[PDB]
Amino acid sequence: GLSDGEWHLVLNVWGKVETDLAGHGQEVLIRLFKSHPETLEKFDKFKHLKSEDDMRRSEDLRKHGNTVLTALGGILKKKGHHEAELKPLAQSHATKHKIPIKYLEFISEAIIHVLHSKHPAEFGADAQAAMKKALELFRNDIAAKYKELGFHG
Ligand code: HEM
Repeated sequence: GLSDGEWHLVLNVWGKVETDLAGHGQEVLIRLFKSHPETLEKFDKFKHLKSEDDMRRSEDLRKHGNTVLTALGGILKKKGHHEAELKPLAQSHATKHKIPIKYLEFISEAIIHVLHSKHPAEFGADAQAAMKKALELFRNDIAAKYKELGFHG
């Protein structure tokens, strides 16, 4: 399974493709948003904006991009337990920016494709796989947390 090697690989590749903090975060955020405008909606953060250029290269956007980029770092690293202070994020989302269904799947997917494309020319099939699979893992964890000791019912 996934294992050490796999994990490392994914992690590194990610890290490499990512490298560009600001850009990285912003791009991801924008896509997600335009991808799943549901995102736009949830965002009370920014919404005066809602167009091509606006998302393309927006102040706030970029700002969030970094935070986004940065955070994931941990989750994947632990290369055993992205549970750094991942709980924190989880709680956060639970309360405000909930893990709205497919939302995360989308995020994950988009991020995946984005990266590979950006700083290839890995795509290394095996690599692509983990990457996506990795996001999957993350997602599963967060939700379990949420439902079972976050709110749930
Ligand atoms: C891997 C995915 C995500 C990571 C690691 C993440 C992380 C962060 C972080 C570290 C914060 C700073 C405050 C807090 O914590 O909450 C933030 C805030 C926030 N995120 Fe996320 N985020 C992700 C996904 C999402 C998604 C998918 C959305 C909505 C679909 C979302 C909506 C928010 C909102 C609304 C805030 C606060 C808005 C504001 O700041 O103003 N986030 N997120």
